[PDB]
Amino acid sequence: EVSAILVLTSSEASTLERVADLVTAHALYAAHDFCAQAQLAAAELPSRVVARLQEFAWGDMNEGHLLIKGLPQVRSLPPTPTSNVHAVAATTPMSRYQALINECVGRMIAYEAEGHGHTFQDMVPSAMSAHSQTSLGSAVELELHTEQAFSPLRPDFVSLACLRGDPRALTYLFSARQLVATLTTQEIAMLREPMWTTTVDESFLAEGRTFLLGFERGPIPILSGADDDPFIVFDQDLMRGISAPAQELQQTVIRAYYAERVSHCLAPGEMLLIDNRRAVHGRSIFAPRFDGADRFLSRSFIVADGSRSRHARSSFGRVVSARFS
Ligand SMILES: N[C@@H](CCCC[NH3+])C(=O)O
Ligand SMILES: N[C@@H](CCCC[NH3+])C(=O)O
Ligand SMILES: [Cl-]
Ligand SMILES: [Fe+2]
Repeated sequence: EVSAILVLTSSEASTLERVADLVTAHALYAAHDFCAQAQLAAAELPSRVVARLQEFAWGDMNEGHLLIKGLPQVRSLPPTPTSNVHAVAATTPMSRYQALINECVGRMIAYEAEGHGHTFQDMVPSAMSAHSQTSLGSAVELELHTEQAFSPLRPDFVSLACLRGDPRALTYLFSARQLVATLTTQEIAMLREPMWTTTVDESFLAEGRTFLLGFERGPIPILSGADDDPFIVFDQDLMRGISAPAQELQQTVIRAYYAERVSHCLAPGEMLLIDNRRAVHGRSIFAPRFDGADRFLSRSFIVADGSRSRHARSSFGRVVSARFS
């Protein structure tokens, strides 16, 4: 279903593989040096690839996402971890290919409250949180959402590199432009009004953790920005309308999503960039085995402007402190 596709040629993938050798710093323990090295090395990538990523990063009339095919094959992948605490993806050659493409688009960032602030987070099924609304779920559909809908420091892009896929695990994508095309002028206007409260994601909460902005946030609008290139903040599960029409309108958005969403099954060697301002995403049910061969994605986050989170970070740090989310 996915429209915006970048297919790397054999020669382009070989250049990416060679350029990755310029990124030598430890992704977890020297995250800033690692990301700065990727940003500099990204200048050595094929110009056709860099041009595509820069136009996607600018954002104007982009499709809400970019699917990249043809990344070099990951040859000695360790078993899929049964939890996200290990940060296994951050060691692989794919993580350096992911950083190179990411740093073309913008600045990599991590959040202390999400996957322990790991530069790359392991997106693997959990047996305990199989029926939960998190990146580690599987038995239930991961409902429609903006990544960190509750946070003003939410990423500009979500980067997903596939290490192991699952044929039943579909990624759903739905743009703010697809939404607006199905709505009336009145519905678009109400969506632009501050009528919905949000709460902090389950994955962000912890014992003794206090957020400067609280647990409950808003009311905020769902839509914003230009009429022809709208921005979206949505959370199917956690948004609550402040009025009866606002609640009905949240259901209208969900219905438009089920009717118009595009799907894609992430496969090894593929990378998906989601524009977190222009598109919302979801994930179907799948049946993991927890045998070490399950679906395994490497997730990272990108921001255009590192100065917006400077108050929340340490000097030469890539991690936003939990209380600032
Ligand atoms: N972004 C969440 C999943 C969506 C939850 C939406 N309230 C996670 O990584 O766990
Ligand atoms: N359970 C903690 C309090 C932490 C705050 C609630 N998450 C205690 O030892 O009193
Ligand atoms: Cl930010
Ligand atoms: Fe998510």
